Amino acid sequence: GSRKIIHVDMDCFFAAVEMRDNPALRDIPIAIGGSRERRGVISTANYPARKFGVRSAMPTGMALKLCPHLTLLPGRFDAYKEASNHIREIFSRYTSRIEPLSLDEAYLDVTDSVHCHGSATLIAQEIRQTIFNELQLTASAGVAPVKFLAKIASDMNKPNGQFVITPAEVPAFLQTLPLAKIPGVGKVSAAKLEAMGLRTCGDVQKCDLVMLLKRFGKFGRILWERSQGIDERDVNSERLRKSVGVERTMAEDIHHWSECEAIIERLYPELERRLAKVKPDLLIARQGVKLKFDDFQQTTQEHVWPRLNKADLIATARKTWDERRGGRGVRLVGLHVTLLDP
DNA sequence: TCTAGGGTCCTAGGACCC
DNA sequence: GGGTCCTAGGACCCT
Ligand SMILES: [Mg+2]
Ligand SMILES: [Mg+2]
Repeated sequence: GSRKIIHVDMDCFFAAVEMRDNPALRDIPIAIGGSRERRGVISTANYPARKFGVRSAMPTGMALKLCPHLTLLPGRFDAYKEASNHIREIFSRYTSRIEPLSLDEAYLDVTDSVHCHGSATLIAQEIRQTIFNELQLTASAGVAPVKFLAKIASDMNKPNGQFVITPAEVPAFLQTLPLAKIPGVGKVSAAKLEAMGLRTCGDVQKCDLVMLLKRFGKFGRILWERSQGIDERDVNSERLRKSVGVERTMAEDIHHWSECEAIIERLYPELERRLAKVKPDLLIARQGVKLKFDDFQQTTQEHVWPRLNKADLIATARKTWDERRGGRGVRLVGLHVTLLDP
């Protein structure tokens, strides 16, 4: 009953699309990200820029210190959504068992496939090709018996490559696998685990489940499972969107309510336009606001509300402003909607 | 160098329900 | 005391 799971992951997705559409960008360092003047960060970069140390989520001022000739791009999201829709349709030629995890990646369960003699390796290869055909972008892939190993595997032969982990290969692979490689083990978790002497899945294998449960709750059960290759999560294919948000970081912190209210006036029409694409009648479960202060503490206040409404968002932002600001500057204002359950 | 914007999921206290 | 809803915060994911 061993399953075949593929994780397909586009290479330097946003940047790859910009280079296809502007070949002048191919061999110089480029990045999609907000300018230093907009206090932006890097969304992604191409390999010429990564050579200098440019990475996703890095402050753009830092990316420019590392790479002074970096070419900053604003982003063409409809072009990325178009490429996303296209690779998802390519996935559909092979199976309906597709769980997209973001624009540029997905899990596929090809256990019950008989497309390439049932070879998940050859299916992944055929998918990466033809994606390169048809779209002129490259993808990488991982093949494993469970989700998280497949997702780790797709990173190991990036770019334009793939990696296959068989059941017989799982124990040696786990033994020295850093815990931070596990999707969902982030910086904070890895430091907590490091400070108790737990760096790798092999370290966690020597641990008692009861101890992991005491110290990490349900997450400790995830750690215990993942450190043994155990990951029973099914490829879904029926996941639905649950929220939509629109937020903006200003170039300068704002200090007056009038400024905050003016930001909301520009944010609201965008939130409405995006909700209306998915819920034309604007009916929702909750709506609310977000403020982030100059000390980077952030607060949200949100409440049951039946239908997108600008004045209530302004009013709610006003309360948040007056009540939780305590004289600090505000760097970000955000609007938010929680979608109805079905 | 100085910190985005799009999201999902988990936790947790009091309210409310029984 | 036990479910479940409401709400806020935070870790983490993607580019
Ligand atoms: Mg990618
Ligand atoms: Mg990806």
